Amino acid sequence: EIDPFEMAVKQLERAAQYMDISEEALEWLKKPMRIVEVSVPIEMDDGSVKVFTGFRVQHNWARGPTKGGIRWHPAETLSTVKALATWMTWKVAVVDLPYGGGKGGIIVNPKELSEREQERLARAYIRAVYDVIGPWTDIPAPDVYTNPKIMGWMMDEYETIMRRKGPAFGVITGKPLSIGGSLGRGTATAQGAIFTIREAAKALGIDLKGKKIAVQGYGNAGYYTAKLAKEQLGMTVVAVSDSRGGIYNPDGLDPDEVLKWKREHGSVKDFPGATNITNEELLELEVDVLAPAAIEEVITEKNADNIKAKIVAEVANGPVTPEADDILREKGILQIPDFLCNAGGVTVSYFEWVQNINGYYWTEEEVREKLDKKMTKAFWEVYNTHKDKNIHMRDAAYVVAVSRVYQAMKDRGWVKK
Amino acid sequence: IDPFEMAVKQLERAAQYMDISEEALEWLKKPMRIVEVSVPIEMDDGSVKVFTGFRVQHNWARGPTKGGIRWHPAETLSTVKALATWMTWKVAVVDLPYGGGKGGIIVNPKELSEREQERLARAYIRAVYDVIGPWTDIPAPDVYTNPKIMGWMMDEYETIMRRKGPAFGVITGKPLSIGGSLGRGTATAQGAIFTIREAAKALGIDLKGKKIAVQGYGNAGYYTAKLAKEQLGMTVVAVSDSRGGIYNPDGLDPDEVLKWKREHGSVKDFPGATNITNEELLELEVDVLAPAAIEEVITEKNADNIKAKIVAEVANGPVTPEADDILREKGILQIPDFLCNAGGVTVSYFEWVQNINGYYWTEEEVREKLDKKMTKAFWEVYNTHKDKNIHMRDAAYVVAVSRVYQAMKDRGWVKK
Amino acid sequence: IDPFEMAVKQLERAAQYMDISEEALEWLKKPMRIVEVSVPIEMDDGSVKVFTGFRVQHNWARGPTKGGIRWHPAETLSTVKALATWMTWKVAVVDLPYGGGKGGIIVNPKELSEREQERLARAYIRAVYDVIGPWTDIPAPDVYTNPKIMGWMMDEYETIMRRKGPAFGVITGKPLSIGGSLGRGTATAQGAIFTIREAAKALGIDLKGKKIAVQGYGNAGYYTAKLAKEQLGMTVVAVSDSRGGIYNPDGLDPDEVLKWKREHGSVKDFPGATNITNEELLELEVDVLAPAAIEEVITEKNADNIKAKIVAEVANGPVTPEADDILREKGILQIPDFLCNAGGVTVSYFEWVQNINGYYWTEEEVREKLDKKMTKAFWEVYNTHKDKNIHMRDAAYVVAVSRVYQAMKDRGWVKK
Amino acid sequence: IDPFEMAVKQLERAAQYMDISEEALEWLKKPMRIVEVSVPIEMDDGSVKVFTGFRVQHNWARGPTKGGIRWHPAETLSTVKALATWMTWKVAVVDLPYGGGKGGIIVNPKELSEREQERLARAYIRAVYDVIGPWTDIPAPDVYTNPKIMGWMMDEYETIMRRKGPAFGVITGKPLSIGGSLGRGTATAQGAIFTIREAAKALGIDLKGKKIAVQGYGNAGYYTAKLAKEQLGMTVVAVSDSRGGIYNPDGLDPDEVLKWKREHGSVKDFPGATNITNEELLELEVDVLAPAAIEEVITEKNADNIKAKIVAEVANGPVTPEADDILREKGILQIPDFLCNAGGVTVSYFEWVQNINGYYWTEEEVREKLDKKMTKAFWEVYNTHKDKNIHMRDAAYVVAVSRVYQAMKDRGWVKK
Repeated sequence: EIDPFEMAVKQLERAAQYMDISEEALEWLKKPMRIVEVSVPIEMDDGSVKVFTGFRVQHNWARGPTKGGIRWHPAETLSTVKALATWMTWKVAVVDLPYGGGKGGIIVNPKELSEREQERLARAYIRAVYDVIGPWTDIPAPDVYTNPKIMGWMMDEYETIMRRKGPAFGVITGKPLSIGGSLGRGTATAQGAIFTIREAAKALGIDLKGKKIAVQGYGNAGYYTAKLAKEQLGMTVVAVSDSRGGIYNPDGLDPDEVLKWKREHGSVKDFPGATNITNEELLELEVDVLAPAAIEEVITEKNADNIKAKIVAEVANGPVTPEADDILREKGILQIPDFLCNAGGVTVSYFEWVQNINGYYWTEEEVREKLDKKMTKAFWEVYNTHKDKNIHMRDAAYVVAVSRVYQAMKDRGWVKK
Repeated sequence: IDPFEMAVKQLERAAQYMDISEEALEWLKKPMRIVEVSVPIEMDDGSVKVFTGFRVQHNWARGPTKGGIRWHPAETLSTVKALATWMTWKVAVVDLPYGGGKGGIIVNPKELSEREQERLARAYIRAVYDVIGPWTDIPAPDVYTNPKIMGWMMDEYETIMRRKGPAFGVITGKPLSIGGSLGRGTATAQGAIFTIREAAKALGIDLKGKKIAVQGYGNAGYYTAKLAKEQLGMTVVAVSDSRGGIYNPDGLDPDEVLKWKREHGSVKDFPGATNITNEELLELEVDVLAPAAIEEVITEKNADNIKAKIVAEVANGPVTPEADDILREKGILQIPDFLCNAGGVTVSYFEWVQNINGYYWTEEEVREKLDKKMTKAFWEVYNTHKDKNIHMRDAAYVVAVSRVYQAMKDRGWVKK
Repeated sequence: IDPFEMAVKQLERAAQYMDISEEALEWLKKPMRIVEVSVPIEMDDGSVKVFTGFRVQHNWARGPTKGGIRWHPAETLSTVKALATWMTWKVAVVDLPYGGGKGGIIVNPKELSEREQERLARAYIRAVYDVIGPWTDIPAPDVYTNPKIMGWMMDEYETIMRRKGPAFGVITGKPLSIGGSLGRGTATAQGAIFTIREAAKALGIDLKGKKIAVQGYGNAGYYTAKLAKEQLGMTVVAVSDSRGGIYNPDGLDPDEVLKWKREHGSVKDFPGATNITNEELLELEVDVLAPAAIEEVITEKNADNIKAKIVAEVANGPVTPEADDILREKGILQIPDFLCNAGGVTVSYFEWVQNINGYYWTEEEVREKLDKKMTKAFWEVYNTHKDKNIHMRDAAYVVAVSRVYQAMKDRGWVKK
Repeated sequence: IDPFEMAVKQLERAAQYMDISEEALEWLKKPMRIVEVSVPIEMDDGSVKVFTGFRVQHNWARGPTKGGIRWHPAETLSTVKALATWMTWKVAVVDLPYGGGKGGIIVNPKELSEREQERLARAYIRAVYDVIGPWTDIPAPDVYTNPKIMGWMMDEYETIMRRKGPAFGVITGKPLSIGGSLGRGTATAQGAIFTIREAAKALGIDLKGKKIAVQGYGNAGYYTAKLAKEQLGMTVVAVSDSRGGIYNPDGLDPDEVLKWKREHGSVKDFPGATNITNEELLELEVDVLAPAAIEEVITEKNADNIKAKIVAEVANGPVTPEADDILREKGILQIPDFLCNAGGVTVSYFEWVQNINGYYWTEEEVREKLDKKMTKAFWEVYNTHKDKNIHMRDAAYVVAVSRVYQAMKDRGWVKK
């Protein structure tokens, strides 16, 4: 229907308040430029042919090829896919990638599918959307219930149809390392987040080394943000959590042994010295850095006045709500907005694509140097925009992103003004 | 949505009269590719506006998808989808090596300048270029689009395609100077005259000196009367415009009637003719009745008063389903609309063949081919109706859906 | 490699009957392109198996190469090459704008499920895509491949090609739904009947009422018998198959004995006949003998016993070269195999023409055209044998090799 | 055939030192694509002559296939196939995003004029055009082909390609004026030197002032001696031609020796040197012995008489498998040929990278990148041999085949 999309358009309209943008250009940006819906037929293991529904949305490619993941999910809608493609346009523009925004999806429950039917689905998706994707057109990537395994299957099929005529590795990212993958992909989101957390404390004078962090969540993001916040920033991880509960212990938790416990015990609860707490105890925890590395709107109106960290680093997307926002800005709390804070992920995927189309692969250290600079410069631009335009960090991020996209459209002559 | 859900329902009905696997049904219910795109133009009043454009390609099992583009303020994706699905049956009933497609732009085009119209034509092609082509998807005129717009569209395609292929063949309905076909104007009527002749044959009637009534005196109606008289030797005893009808049991001459309508604004008072009503024309005792006008004009209410031996549905939809049941039980032979008026989609196929071949046919050549095509389509629908004991309408669908399904099975798309 | 070597040797004999430079001759002895590919499939049991496929394009001076794909466990690159070389002569004797190609996979298709067979067919097209296509190299069915597999292959090609061109025309022998041709299943037999009729004409023989015997009773034998009876007015006095022959001086009904064959496994012990042996069948006093089973059935041992006025070689290689001399001494007109049974490849050409022209022919259209290709091909070869005063078989090769060699010179491939 | 059978068996041996599924083993036993083409040229005679060319692409899982073209009168498809197969483990051991390819023409180039050689280089490209290209299959020089021939080939490609893409990147070993790379000429030696330096590091040997002998004195032997001295600061106590060796416990100067060899044809009687035999050179008590001439120079017969701490296999195939066991049991560290001489293919890579990126590197940049790749490659094969406790040759296959096999699984080519 829409409303994920309604929502995306709304936050674009809101940001048009903090910058001069023509109506022409605003209207153009509210429409995804190409939306494709295709039948994705596979033959089940039992011999029956099922047709699934797939989408690929290319929101805007003024700045270059569109970029974005493919989600396999039974509750997938075109409204979601469009909303997310719109957000991708801003996300890649906030870290100055020469990309537009794109996204895809199949309405499927993948855990009903065997490996073999999953490869069929991955290959049938590519055979269906082939004419609108490509290394210089639209470059997919993993997402919800897709992973490098499926990326490899999709790449191979693309290379088969293309007849090995071009950099087919660069048709898609998140690939296995054996076939065009990139080092640094797993750490990407956390690592970028950590750079922004660093440049934030820098801007704030906060010395950071030894100071406290709490990380709400323990997926890949949460675990690694905790790890690097520690072993890279000198912080004391005094709290983390998982879906079923969190733990505190202000002497210093160890993210690995906490992870062993988590996998050992299903949860970080009960941990060695871990004064078990609630998530909101974690959110209302007095730290230097709080990283809600889990779930949307967890700091809303009904808790925001009790958020204690000097810096809120949104590794998770959408943790802080607009009302939550205003409180925190006026509290004096510096949020690193999600799509700037976790852009390290889309940045390392740009790097993957660059290694592919150039036929030359970087090192673990080269990728991080490069990620460091992107994240650093991106944060600075948003930070100085929010200072100079005296607006909230989030709106600054949108003004940075939408200005790039707007400018590109103008320079092509897409909009005259 | 409603129009699309309607098209889906009509397939599920047709599936009641034939054996089709569930997996093939589920496939035919889903359009295989839908494309929605921004279509930006610069308006004359200086603004840049981005209209929403669609191209739907329902199924290409039999060949490239074929179908018109609508410029219309009420365009929904659901209408474009329904029309693509229906177009798959239309091209299959008359055995064209095509699947079904359709497009439209959501715009009120009524007051767009020629300049804005060309820009919109061109911007549409530039948006959908990657999914169309002489061997992929071949558009055509529809609501608010015409040959003029087809020419601008072709030209833009050729310019992007770099003249590397048969670009004329990317779209039909083109002006004659640039790859258009002869026989396009009279195609609907001429095709109908062939099925009327074949229906008569099926019924054992010789139409020479038999009586025909035609409801409607636009292009379709006028040429149906004119050709029935001319080719089939029939006596045009009634025709009618939107206002009313005229009658003369010794025959109206369709040209004179057209002349009269030109001068007087209506067929009314035509010298020697009895003024009758539309609904009276419908009930005349004639060998052929050709509703060439509005839809649902033969219904549950008047269907039992029809006296025609053959009812040629030249207009789309002129007979409702209750009326179907009645006319059948009365032994009245209906030529269902998408069979009867298929000469249109047939002659648009002919155009493509001419383009793709770089060689153009005469009037006589187009007519002879249209004859063959229409004649075999009638017999196929007729024999299916007899052999299966089903209404002519349901037989037309079983013939269409059977073709597409056979093609799907023969490609390995569905195993079953 | 004896199969290819045998092919080369035959080209070398034909050079003895015409003026052809060493240049050209050395060119024609080599296949211009030979592709050998890994064709992997995931078996039903999840295991992946790599099969070996070949595609061979012998010579494309005259146009794209044409030829079928054998799925057979003793396929060798040498046979494929031999067959490709021979295809070039076959497409040329009957004057197609083609050259010759052939392909094959080393697989026993009888051990693969339909799902595994579709995977194989698709893996083959995925493997050879870059060297085949509608104006490059056009495959077709052969040993253990059929229209079902052609449809699968055409489909995988269309998919990789992104429907940019006439993907129907990449391969012939397709199901009718997706571009196949009428006239296909009886093409070989029908082609032979035309050359039989022209041979009779050359001999001054009126075939109505005259006797024909046919060795072999598969599709070609069956339809050779049936069409000679019905079209030529002949009396079918004997037919046979692997298990034996049957004789009736008064005539056999081809459908009755086909029903008996289907019922009992062989034409043998048909109640409406006496049994005779295959050799006895070969020696009957008939106007036409049509060997339509296996190769080398007429040899040095029995060639003197043949009494047939015309030997129509429906099968490939039924007569040995010793037999050629003998029968030609005896005054027996042979219709050499690759001439006699060329109606198949002629009709496959017709199918490709319909595909690339997006326009399909009627049964009777495919027939008249076949009729003329075959007739014309026959008088060409017959008048060569007459003028150059040589064996029909050598006149056939001269005609073929001359065409291919003229095209090579006209391109400047060879300078003489 | 045999060369190929040898390669298959070397792979079958590899498999026993790692985990590799039978379906993956069988896949890897087979060249995925094999092209055999006619390659015609007009002689300066004016006569047209058709040569036989091959191009084999064994496996492209890791990326485009890389490998050279051989002009040689005893060229066999089995040979091109064996070398293509070997090419795949080479580009893998050194972690290039490539797979293995190889090509060949059966010709005596020595009998070909320069004009005719160009014609042949151009015809080869005209014939294999569809299966090669910057992202498909990138050739290189080999036996009797050189940068001069690459430039002709690249040019013909660029002409057929219509300059649509980075045509420089279709073929490596190019002249510097049209996309060639610096570092090319000394790439194999320079790479041998890095591996030698690292082998030393591994053994705790400082090579400064240690003795090296080098068998063979083409480019590879020459530059190995020259750099071992200049870079590694070794004493070159002996080098050797085909004629024989020369020795001097005090040192030979590689440049002097080459001058001398240039002025005389041979190294024999180099001032101050004692003439020794090649077998005497091999048995020299040195720190590094580099067989940079012919294959199977170290065998069962003489392997026990080898006194080098390091056998750097600069040539391909110098030590036999029996010899491998003897040397290893003796504590001698071999640097297996396809790891040790991989600097050539490593710089052909850097060339292709510069070509597709339209940006060229310096001598210094080429050399440091190579240093890094050859070093990193060495330690991997080294630590494999140590950790699996296997011969360095088998470790190099384990490293290489594991890479090619991991890419196949991640594409889903082989399921296990």
